This record gives sequence, C-alpha cells and structure tokens, in this order.
Amino acid sequence: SSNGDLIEEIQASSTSTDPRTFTGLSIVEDIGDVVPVTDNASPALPVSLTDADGNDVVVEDVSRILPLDLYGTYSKTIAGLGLVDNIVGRTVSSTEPALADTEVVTTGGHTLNAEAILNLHPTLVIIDHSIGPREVIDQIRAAGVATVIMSPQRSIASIGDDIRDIASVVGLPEEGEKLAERSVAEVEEASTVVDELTPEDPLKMVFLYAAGTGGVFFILGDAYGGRDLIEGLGGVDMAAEKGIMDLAPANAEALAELNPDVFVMMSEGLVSTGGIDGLMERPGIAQTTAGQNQRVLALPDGQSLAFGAQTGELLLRASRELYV
Ligand code: HEM
Repeated sequence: SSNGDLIEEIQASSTSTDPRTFTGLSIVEDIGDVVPVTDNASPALPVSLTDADGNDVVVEDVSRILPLDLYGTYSKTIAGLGLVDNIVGRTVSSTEPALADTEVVTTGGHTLNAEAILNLHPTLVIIDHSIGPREVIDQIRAAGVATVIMSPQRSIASIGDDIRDIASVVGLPEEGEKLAERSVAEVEEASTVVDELTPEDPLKMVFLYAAGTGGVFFILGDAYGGRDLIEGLGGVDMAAEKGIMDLAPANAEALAELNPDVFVMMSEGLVSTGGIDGLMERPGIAQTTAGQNQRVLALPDGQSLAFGAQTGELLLRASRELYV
C-alpha cells in the first residue's frame, strides 16, 4: 500500500478521544505530485471519440495538453498516466508542484482566456463545463484545437471510471487501468481506516468556499461534490441534509440552520478571508458549534475537491486531523 506507513501510524495512535472536544484549525499540507504509473507512456494514437457534449473528436497529437477544470483533477490524472511533461498550461486550480512554473490560462479566478490558450499552441484541450465561458471553449475548437469535453461522475465510487475515461482520450488504456485500480484500492483502504476513527454520532460538516473578504462566501452543494468528501471523512454534509444542489450564500440564517460541527475549507481560500480570525468575523460563523469551537479543517485547495488518484491519501490525512 502506498499509504501503508500512514495507515500504520493512524492505527498505532489513539482515537478514544472525543472529536467534538477538538478546537481550532486543522490544516492538511499539500500532498504533492501524483506518482505516475509509468515512466514510458506511449500514447496509441489516433483516437476517435464522441465527447460528453456530443462532439465527435479525433485526438491525434497529445504533445501539448491543456487539462483544464475547476477542481484540479485532469492535470493530476494526466500526470498519473505518465504525461506530466506534455502539460503546457493550467488553471489556477492545478496547484500541484510539477506545474508551478507552467503558464496559467485563466484570469480573475476561473475565467478562460482564449488568447493565453491559443498562444500556447495546444494540440489537445481536455475540459469540462465546471469552468467557462462556454464561448471561449467554442472559440478554441474553432481555431483548430482538438477539444474534448468530459463530464466526470466525481464520486468516490467512480474515481476509477473517471480515470479510465481520461486515459481513453490520450490513448493510454493500460496506464488508465493501472492508475484506476491503484487509486480505488487506496480509497477503499482509506475508508476502512476512516470507519474505525469515526464517532458513533457523525460530525456535522459543511464545505465553505471563500475567495476574499467580501461576498464570495458560499456553502457548496451537490454540484461541487463536497458531499462525497464529507461522507468520505465520515461526516454528514449539512448542505445535503438541506437539499442545496448548487451553492448557497453562507449568511447568518443559513449558518444557523445548518449548524455544523466542522467547517471544511480550502487553505489558501481561508487565508484569503483573513484566516480563522477573519472567518470568525463573518456574520453567523461564531454562533454555530463549529464557530464556538473555532473548528475548521483546511485542505489544500487544488486537492480538496479534485478527488482522482490522491483521494485516499487526502481522506487519511484529513481524518487524522479530525479524529486523532
Ligand atoms: C469548488 C472548487 C474550486 C476550487 C478548487 C477553486 C480554487 C481556486 C484557487 C486555487 C484560486 C486562486 C487564489 C489566488 O488567485 O491566489 C481561486 C480563486 C478564485 N476563485 Fe475559486 N475555486 C473553486 C470554486 C469557485 C467558485 C464556485 C467561485 C465563485 C462562484 C470561485 C471564485 C473564485 C474567485 C473570484 C477567485 C479569485 C480570487 C483572487 O483574486 O485571488 N471559485 N479559486
């Protein structure tokens, strides 16, 4: 097991303690680059496919890839398959160390910039509608860039299938199968450990998204996949209990209604609202159980909702902070 040392450490450390008595910030450090399944990936090209929007695409050259999304998944999967050196641009969400010097093709957060994309002379764009504008995606295709729209399932159960889908696009089915199986083994193993750590009465959680000290401050719902993360950590997602399907402003009324025990956040996002002290100034935060315990689990932004290959490790690291 790639997470074997971590699992052994967790099993040796005590969890008789009541996690409802823990206070303060817990921050999970960056997990780093995905370990590739091969050092000699040899894409079997060309590939013909029909993408998630119904577009027929031929992928004939994967030398210059733009793997773009909101969550940071595709760039990590591409590296896991053996093609990290082929990535020529990224969004702000693909924060993994291997891409730190790679050109960023989004502006103002997540807005696709056509000029930045086309100036990189990509041979393949892998993207989904988690980012836009849609019109920019259309412009890139119209400029002659092979563009493949994905629609990943983004559940823990589908980590392997989402990997296999990416692998098919780039003509690496064997690497896809290896990476899928490794990643699913790691998540199931993590879950066995999480189940041993969790309290009988699960912790109530919400995923709080922040960008700055103003109104970009949301409870994330079904569409963003945080339920999958929260339940993977042994929690109950209060957004799911309330039926939030997209996102909702994290105003005083919503926070009082949801009343989580833990806020799950992204670490750079938390910094952007002034850290835990800045968070505690926001209306309604301090009045929740989580606020009263200053209880925040901050996860590396570009891994937090990426799922993919490193999900198991994320769950183990995060659960250690919740329960040990
Ligand atoms: C759910 C997954 C998401 C992830 C992983 C993510 C990640 C990030 C990251 C890593 C940054 C970079 C901060 C920086 O510029 O230094 C950022 C910025 C930003 N995000 Fe997101 N984001 C997500 C969702 C959203 C959503 C739903 C919105 C708005 C509805 C949003 C709006 C912004 C804005 C406005 C910025 C710019 C902040 C700045 O100038 O620094 N993001 N995001």
